Amino acid sequence: APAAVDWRARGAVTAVKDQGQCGSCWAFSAIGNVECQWFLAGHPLTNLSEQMLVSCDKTDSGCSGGLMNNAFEWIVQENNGAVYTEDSYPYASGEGISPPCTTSGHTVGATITGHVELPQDEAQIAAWLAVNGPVAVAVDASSWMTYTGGVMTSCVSEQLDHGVLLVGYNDSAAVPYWIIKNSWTTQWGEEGYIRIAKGSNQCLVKEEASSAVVG
Ligand SMILES: *[C@@H](C(=O)O)[C@H](O)C(=O)N[C@@H](CCc1ccccc1)C(=O)NCCC(C)C
Repeated sequence: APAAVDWRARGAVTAVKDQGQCGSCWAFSAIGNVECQWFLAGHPLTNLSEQMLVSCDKTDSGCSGGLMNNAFEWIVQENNGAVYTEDSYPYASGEGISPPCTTSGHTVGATITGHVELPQDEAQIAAWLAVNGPVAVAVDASSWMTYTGGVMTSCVSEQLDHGVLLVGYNDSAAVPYWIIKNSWTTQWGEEGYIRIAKGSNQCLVKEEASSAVVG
């Protein structure tokens, strides 16, 4: 609802995780979005498995990268809409390799039916996020190793290289900003989060926005 929305303050977001040495940002962005969308559909907030995607999603490339839209379609088209709990399939790719996929011995924590791709417009993305919840986005995170806190008012915006999760915004602050959940532990940034200015396509935030649809 227009002025400021923060889904972390509405019990809709899990704790910050760690991707380690694996190039699995795509899986953390897709699962973080599913966890939020599952809660907002009237279910308890449950931690879900990124490892399920890194090891079993063959339409993406494990620790060499992927795309959240291919991950969402693999869940629906190849895994019968199932997303396992993180406890039944823990992260095992922190050293930079993805072990072979195991198709059993896991528990279904959530299900989805599809996904939507959102417009390349920050005002339109804020409007959808305000009502339907957190959105998976891709950014140029090349300048993010120097982020120590506060609102980043200028960001290098040349090439998308990192998938993250948009969890809110604040249009009433001195400079309007986006609130983003990252997967580089709570020791990075603002306890694992980053605020970037909103309205000028900082870090190319409006280019690849999408979300799973559950129901
Ligand atoms: C992100 C990471 O920091 O771990 C990881 O390198 C990654 O998945 N990068 C992809 C490119 C950036 C991006 C992410 C999500 C959506 C759009 C762009 C990546 O290399 N994609 C590979 C595509 C597959 C099909 C080979």
